[PDB]
Amino acid sequence: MKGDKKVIQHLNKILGNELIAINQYFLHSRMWNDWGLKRLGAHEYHESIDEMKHADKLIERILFLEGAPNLQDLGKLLIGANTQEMLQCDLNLELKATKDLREAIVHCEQVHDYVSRDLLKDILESEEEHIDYLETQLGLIQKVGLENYLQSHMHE
Amino acid sequence: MKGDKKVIQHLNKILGNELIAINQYFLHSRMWNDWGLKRLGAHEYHESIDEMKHADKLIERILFLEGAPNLQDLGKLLIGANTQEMLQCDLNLELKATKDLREAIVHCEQVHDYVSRDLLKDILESEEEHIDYLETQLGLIQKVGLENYLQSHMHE
Amino acid sequence: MKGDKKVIQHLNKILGNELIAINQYFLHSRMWNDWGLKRLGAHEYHESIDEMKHADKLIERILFLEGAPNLQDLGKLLIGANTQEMLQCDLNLELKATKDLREAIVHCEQVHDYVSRDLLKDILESEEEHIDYLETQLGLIQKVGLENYLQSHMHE
Amino acid sequence: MKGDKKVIQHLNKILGNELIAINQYFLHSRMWNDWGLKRLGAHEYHESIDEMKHADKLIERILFLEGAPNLQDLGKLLIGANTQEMLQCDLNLELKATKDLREAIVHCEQVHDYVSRDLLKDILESEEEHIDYLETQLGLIQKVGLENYLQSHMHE
Amino acid sequence: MKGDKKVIQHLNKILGNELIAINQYFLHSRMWNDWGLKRLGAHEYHESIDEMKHADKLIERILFLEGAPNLQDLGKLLIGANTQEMLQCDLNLELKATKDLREAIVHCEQVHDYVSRDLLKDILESEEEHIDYLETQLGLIQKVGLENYLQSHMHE
Amino acid sequence: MKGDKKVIQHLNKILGNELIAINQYFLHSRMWNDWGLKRLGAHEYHESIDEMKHADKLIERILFLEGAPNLQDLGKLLIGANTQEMLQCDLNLELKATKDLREAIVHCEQVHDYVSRDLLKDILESEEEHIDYLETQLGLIQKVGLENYLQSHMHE
Amino acid sequence: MKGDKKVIQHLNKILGNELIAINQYFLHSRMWNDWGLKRLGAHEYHESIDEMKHADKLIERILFLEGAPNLQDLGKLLIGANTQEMLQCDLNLELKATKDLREAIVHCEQVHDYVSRDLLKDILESEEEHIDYLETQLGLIQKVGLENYLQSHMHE
Ligand code: HEM
Ligand code: HEM
Ligand code: HEM
Ligand code: HEM
Ligand SMILES: [K+]
Ligand SMILES: [K+]
Ligand code: NA
Ligand code: NA
Ligand code: NA
Ligand code: NA
Ligand code: NA
Ligand code: NA
Ligand code: NA
Repeated sequence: MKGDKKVIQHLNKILGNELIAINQYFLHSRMWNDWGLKRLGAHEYHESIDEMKHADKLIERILFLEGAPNLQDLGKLLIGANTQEMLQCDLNLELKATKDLREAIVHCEQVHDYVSRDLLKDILESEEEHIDYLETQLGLIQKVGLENYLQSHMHE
Repeated sequence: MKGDKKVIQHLNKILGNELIAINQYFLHSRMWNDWGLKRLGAHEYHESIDEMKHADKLIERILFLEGAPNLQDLGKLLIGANTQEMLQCDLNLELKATKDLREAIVHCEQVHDYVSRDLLKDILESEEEHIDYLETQLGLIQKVGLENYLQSHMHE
Repeated sequence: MKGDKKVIQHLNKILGNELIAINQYFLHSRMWNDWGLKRLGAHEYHESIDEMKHADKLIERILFLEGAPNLQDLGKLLIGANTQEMLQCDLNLELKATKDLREAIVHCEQVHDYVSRDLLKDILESEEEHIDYLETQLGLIQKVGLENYLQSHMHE
Repeated sequence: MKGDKKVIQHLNKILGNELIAINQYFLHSRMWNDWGLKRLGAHEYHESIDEMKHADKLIERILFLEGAPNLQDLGKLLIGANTQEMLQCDLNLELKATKDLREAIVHCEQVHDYVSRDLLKDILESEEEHIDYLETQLGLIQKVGLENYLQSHMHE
Repeated sequence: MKGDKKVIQHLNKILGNELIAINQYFLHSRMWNDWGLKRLGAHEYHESIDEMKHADKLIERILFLEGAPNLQDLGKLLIGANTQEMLQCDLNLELKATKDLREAIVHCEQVHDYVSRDLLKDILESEEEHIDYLETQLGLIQKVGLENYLQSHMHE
Repeated sequence: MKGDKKVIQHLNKILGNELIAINQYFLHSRMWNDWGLKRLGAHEYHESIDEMKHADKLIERILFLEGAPNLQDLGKLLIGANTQEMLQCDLNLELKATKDLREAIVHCEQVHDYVSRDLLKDILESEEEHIDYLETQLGLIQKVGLENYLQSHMHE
Repeated sequence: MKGDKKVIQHLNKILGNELIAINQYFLHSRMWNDWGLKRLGAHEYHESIDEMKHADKLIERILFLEGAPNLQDLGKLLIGANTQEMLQCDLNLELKATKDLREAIVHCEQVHDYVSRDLLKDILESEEEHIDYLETQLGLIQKVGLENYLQSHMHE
């Protein structure tokens, strides 16, 4: 079904953001596992998987709309060097992702692509849940102290 | 455990090949599903998942060896425009992948990294199984005709 | 129990025929599997196993009759280059096998070895069932066309 | 996938050794059953089946590598006349088999056919287990005496 | 259904042989049990039962053919004094039984009593299996020695 | 089966290393249990058991190769006085063990003892997994602090 | 709990005896398995495991009493060259072990370490049961003959 050209551009932009997140979260996950912080590693693995599922839905929508999904252009991964940096890197990425999602939804509404809007709203809900998680973890580091926070994430 | 610098370079090169294949196969899978060739779509999805699992093991090994996994540099995806081209694109990618795997195993043997060698041999066995599948499909197109071959891949 | 010398010769001849067929059908099976014609590969494997079972019973009977089973002399395998040739090669072998089975039964009847006759009759029934299968496949190639026939034998 | 010509020659040589062993062990099995030494008959049957399984894997690998499996040439079966001779005949065959397996592995390593090497290594491990069994039986004949050894192999 | 007079005579001759065997095997069974060779006793009991079942089928066939089954004339039991002689007595009886069975089958074929032939062929197969057992036991006495052979038949 | 003298010497050296580790890990396990650090005690017990299983396989291989397993020579146990020292003692032992394993594999490859090589490679994988565990624990002591690290290992 | 220094010395002496027995019995077990005497191999394996359990309890008691368990000073293994010698080696080791256990119990009683006495009494009961097993085996070799004794220990 012939989609709106700018909608497809927006969908490819969100897809690009999800592709960055998949790799960033997968690497952070395996870094945490390497360090023995297995609870963080497992949670971050599930965040990566959730981004993979969003990327799948975007690819499927783009193809239905007769566009070309762009899996070639990978933007900058924000890789941290320690737990605090990794959480903040994920939060920085998520804040950029939600800004782009909001702009995409505006355009979908303008051209009456209500189904693409609905898909993007669902993704935005998931990304805001991730922001909640990240903000909460950074707050816990301050409340319980870093050593305790890391201790609480050694075991699954 | 401090690994050999060139082994880590080889492991990152294999990882880069797996990252290309993940995206290439995932996109091909969703293209075939879009076209209603659901048996091809499902098989290619499983091929993509298999490459994800190999990428995971490479990342884990690189981190154990105190190297930095490179998920940032994504090489050229070989995306075809019809079934015949897509299968050949996958085969071309796989033949490059096995070349690099053999060169990596040579070096692991030379520096006595026998555990990395074993991991790479297991990946190589999977990639050769993929080559067998691809060669077989291209042969079947010749034996049964393209229209019958596609028909046989409509339903799961 | 001391058997008739010419009976034992006949049983060793039939055994020789079964040993050809085991290997011919096993190789044809694995050729079909290599080509992705898995329904033909599976059926042909079961034909090979059935011949293995006949060979076992012949070996056991020869030994009971105090003869020496000959598993050393392997006659000519008739290996085809494509599906049509392979089926016809199997049929040519089977027609020779049934000729020899009938001559063996004649001699068993003449010297009153009724138990060996019964064993050979059961083998003959199986070989005639295989001829039926082979004639039917060759006829189906004519009726549905080669490409359709092969397509129908891709999936098990 | 086009294999190395000498690798394929080596694989066909190992296949030829497996085909001898299939027939030698099957006949030895049925001889032991004929004599009422059913525990030896059963064990030797399982040795024959194991060689059949190796032969299958070799045939499959040769076909993948675009070679022609040779099931036509059958080398010399070493058939004993009593239990001690039959066990030594099996051992003699196995020692030749392991020599050829090592030479095939050397060549596979030299041309970087690491998957064929791994297959041959697995077969070699099975053959060394068979050697262990055979040496152990011959040793038990010495330790418990021939009559006791045979008595212990009457019943399954 | 009025049968052929000579067929009925042959069936009564075979029945007479089965009646000798029932009693000879039953007595041997109970002699072996009395001596504490319970494995021989149980096997010989099952041989006696098998002859009882053959006698039943012969009686049934004779009555159908409107003949008079002869259960009155019992021929000479071959009773041994020790295990070796008892086995040889059974073998001697079985070799007479198979000679008579072959002669009966010849006549059934001549007069086209194909159902009686088939019954007799099934009995003949059973009697040859018994010959196999007996020859095997006598061979095992030679291979493992009498004392070990008897030891192996103390316990069921 | 007559093995290579230097292979057997290497296998006995690896065996000697495993015998040190059994006792060192078992004592460290029971020291941690005595101190109430039951999670460390249990994990270290399982490390000891894993070394026992490796020692068993080496003994079995040496005997198969007609060598004399050396369980008499016990090298120096590295026993620590506190958790930090005990982990470093285990790591020091493991790094010696992997050096010896690589040297043994080199020699096995040179003389074509591919089955002994494969055994040693499997042991090497296990020992590298143990190095990963140890390096990770030492890293966690730095990241969460010694008191938290010990607290986290009080309860199973 | 501060234990008596001489008690701790006695406990380390008993521990040293158990450590010899662990290794002696494990090696004898694997020697019997290599020779095909699998019933002896299994039984001796269980004897080795039982000694491992006693060693564990001694280590635990030493640590509770604030002593240093000595797993370093391995005494002389008594390794036989055949079944008869191996059994007598085990018996010689056990007779030394019970002598030392009795001397340790005397001292525990004298200083009122009744819990250590009870542990040693339980170990002594186990060691006397092993003596019973060993004396019985040596007696059976005399009563049934060596070849029969070994035959009875081929199969588990
Ligand atoms: C285009 C990028 C990717 C896409 C679209 C994608 C898609 C998916 C999907 C749909 C699943 C199944 C999720 C579920 O329903 O449970 C999955 C699983 C998985 N992915 Fe990805 N993925 C991508 C990249 C990656 C990468 C780069 C890695 C690792 C470096 C990875 C690792 C995994 C793993 C380990 C699994 C679980 C596989 C299993 O054990 O079943 N993925 N992926
Ligand atoms: C090219 C030579 C042969 C090949 C490749 C071959 C292969 C096989 C295979 C793959 C199986 C199934 C094994 C399993 O996974 O359970 C099998 C079974 C068997 N084979 Fe063979 N075989 C060969 C020759 C023979 C010969 C020469 C005999 C006897 C004279 C024989 C007797 C049997 C029997 C009795 C079975 C068990 C069948 C059943 O009851 O299901 N085979 N063979
Ligand atoms: C010395 C003479 C015989 C003895 C001692 C004998 C003994 C036995 C015994 C102990 C049984 C098992 C009964 C049970 O516990 O259920 C049996 C079964 C049987 N007997 Fe006899 N028998 C003799 C003669 C015969 C004869 C002469 C015939 C037929 C003409 C015969 C036909 C049968 C049949 C048909 C069975 C059942 C077998 C089955 O289907 O399991 N018996 N006999
Ligand atoms: C200080 C010396 C040793 C101690 C304290 C020790 C302790 C133990 C313990 C407590 C068990 C578990 C027993 C149970 O409850 O089932 C065990 C199992 C075992 N031990 Fe030892 N052991 C020692 C030395 C050895 C040696 C030297 C070997 C072989 C060379 C060995 C081989 C084994 C094996 C194979 C198992 C069974 C493991 C399994 O499959 O679960 N042990 N040991
Ligand atoms: K805490
Ligand atoms: K005996
Ligand atoms: Na479509
Ligand atoms: Na193919
Ligand atoms: Na042995
Ligand atoms: Na009696
Ligand atoms: Na026989
Ligand atoms: Na304490
Ligand atoms: Na680490």
